Amino acid sequence: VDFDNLKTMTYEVTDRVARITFNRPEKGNAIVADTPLELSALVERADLDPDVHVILVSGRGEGFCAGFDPYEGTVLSGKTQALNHLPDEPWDPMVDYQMMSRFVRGFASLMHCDKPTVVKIHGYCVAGGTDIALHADQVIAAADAKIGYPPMRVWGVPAAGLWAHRLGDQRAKRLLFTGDCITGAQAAEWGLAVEAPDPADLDARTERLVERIAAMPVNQLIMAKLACNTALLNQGVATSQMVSTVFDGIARHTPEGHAFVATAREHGFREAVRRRDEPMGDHGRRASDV
Amino acid sequence: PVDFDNLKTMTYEVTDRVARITFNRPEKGNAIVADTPLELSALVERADLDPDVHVILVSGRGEGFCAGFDPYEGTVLSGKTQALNHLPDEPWDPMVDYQMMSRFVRGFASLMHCDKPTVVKIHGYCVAGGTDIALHADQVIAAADAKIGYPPMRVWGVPAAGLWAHRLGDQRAKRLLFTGDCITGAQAAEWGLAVEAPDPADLDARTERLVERIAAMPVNQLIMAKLACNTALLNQGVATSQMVSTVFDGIARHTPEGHAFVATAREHGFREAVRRRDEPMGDHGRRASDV
Repeated sequence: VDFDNLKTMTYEVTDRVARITFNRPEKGNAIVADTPLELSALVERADLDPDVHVILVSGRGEGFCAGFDPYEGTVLSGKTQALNHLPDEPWDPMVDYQMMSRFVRGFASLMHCDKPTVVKIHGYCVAGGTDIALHADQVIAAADAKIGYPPMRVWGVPAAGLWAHRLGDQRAKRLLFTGDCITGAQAAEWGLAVEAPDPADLDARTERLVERIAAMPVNQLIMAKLACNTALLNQGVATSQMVSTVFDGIARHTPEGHAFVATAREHGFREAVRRRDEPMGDHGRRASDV
Repeated sequence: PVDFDNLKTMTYEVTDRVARITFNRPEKGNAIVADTPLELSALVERADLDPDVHVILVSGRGEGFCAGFDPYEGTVLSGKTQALNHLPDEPWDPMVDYQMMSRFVRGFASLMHCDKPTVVKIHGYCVAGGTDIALHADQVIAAADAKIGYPPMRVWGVPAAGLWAHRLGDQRAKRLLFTGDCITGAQAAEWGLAVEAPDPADLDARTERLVERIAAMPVNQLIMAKLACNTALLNQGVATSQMVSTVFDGIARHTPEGHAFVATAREHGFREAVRRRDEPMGDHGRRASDV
C-alpha cells in the first residue's frame, strides 16, 4: 500500500481524528481487492500516530458502502479465483476461504486495532458494507439509512459473522432469515447503532461524538477498548467469523448462487439485485417494514 | 516493509512443498529484534498464498532455536518514545509499551492463525521470548536434550504470548512460571508441549519425516483440519491470555526488580545479568532445572 497513491479511500488527520473516507462514490464505495489492504494499513498508521486518538470511517457519495463489486502465481490470483467459480466442475472451498477470509481480516482491523473506531453510516450500508461497519467500536447512522444483508436471499452469507454478536440471536435471525434491512432509527433502537440522528444532523452529531472521544487520553482509550474487548471476543467471534466466511463461499457456489451470477451477467448486477429484492417489496431505498 | 531479497533476521526457502523459515542471527541466539516479527509474519503469509506450499517449518541456526529478546520516527514505536518510556524515575505509560510488545506477539501469532500447518524444530535452547514464538506453532518437535522455558519470570518478563496454560494446562504452566525453571525436550514431549522428542542426532531426520508426512496431504484438507482444531483452541480464551500477559510483561520490565536487572545488564552486559539471575537457581546456561 502506497499512502501517496490510494485507490479506494483517503486518509487525513485533523486534530486528533484520523478520517478514513471511502473514495469510490460512483460505485457506491463497493469493495474491491485493495479495500481491505488500504483499510488495514490506514488503521495501523492511525494506531501508531501519537497525535491520533480516534478513527472515523465514512463514505463519500450517496451511501457508506453497497457491498462487494500482484497476486499472480498465488492462491489469490484472478485466474485461480475465476477458475474456482466455474459451476460444472468441483470447486475448492478452501481456495475460496483463503480469499474471503483476507477481506474479513482487513475489515477486522476496526475491531482489533488499539484505538477507538467510529463508523458513520448515511444512505445505505448493505451486504458487504456491513462486514466492514459492524467491526467498528461505534456506529452512528442517519435515521433514514438502510442497513442489512440482502444477499442472504441469494449469493452471500455475512462473512464477518457479527450479526448475532451485535444484535443478539432473535434480531440477527430476523434479518438473516429474510434479507430484510432496518432503518437507521431501528438500528439505534436495537443497539446496532449508538444513535440515529436525522440525516440533516448526522455530520454534526458525528463530529461531536468523535470530538468527545478524541478529548480523552490515548492511554485511557486503549485500556477501555482492551477491557471491553475481553468480553466481546469471549463470545466466540473468531469462530462465528470463520464459519460464516466458509458459508459465504458456499452461497456463491450453490445452484442458487450460480443462477444469480448468470442473471447478473445477462442483465447486469444492478438489475439482478432489483429482481432479487422486488418480490420482497423492498427493492431500492424502500423500507422492509420490520 | 519487508524485502524478500534482503531479509535481516531469517531466511526463506521452498523445497518441494515445505516452506523453510530459518532464523539467521546464530551467534546472538537468534535473538528477537524489531524486524523479526515483521519478517516472520510476511514470510508466513507468502507461504500461505503459495499453492505449492503445504507446510511451514521454522527453525534456527547456531547452537539453539532462540534465546529470546535482544521508519518508526514520529510513531509510538520510535526509539526515542520507547527509551523515554523505560526511565525509572518518571511515570511510565503501559499502553505505549503495550502498543510495542503487542506487535511482537502479533507477528509471532501468525504461526497460529495462518491457513497452513506450522512446525517448529527446537534444538539446543528455546527460552524466554523464544517460547513466545515456538508455542504459537501447530507442531513442536524438540531434541530430547533441549532446554525449554521462561527464565525471565524470575525478573524482567512475563510471557507475552500468554500460551503456557493453553499448551500445558494449569498445573504444569504454573510449575514453570512460578519458578522460571526450564524442562528438557524429553519432558516437553511427556507433558505434551512437544509432539515428539528425538535424540539430538535424530532430530533433523524425524523432523523431515514429520513435515513430509504433513506435506503429502492436500492443502484443502490441511487448512480444514487446522480451522476445525483452532475453534476449540481459540475458545479457551487465548486472545485474553495474550492481552493480559503482554500488559504484565510491560509491568515486569518497569518494576523495581525489572529496572535493577536492566541496570546490571547495562553496567556488566546481559550475559552477567543472566548469570546472576540463574546461577543461584543452579540452572545457568545449558544446565537442567531438575523439574
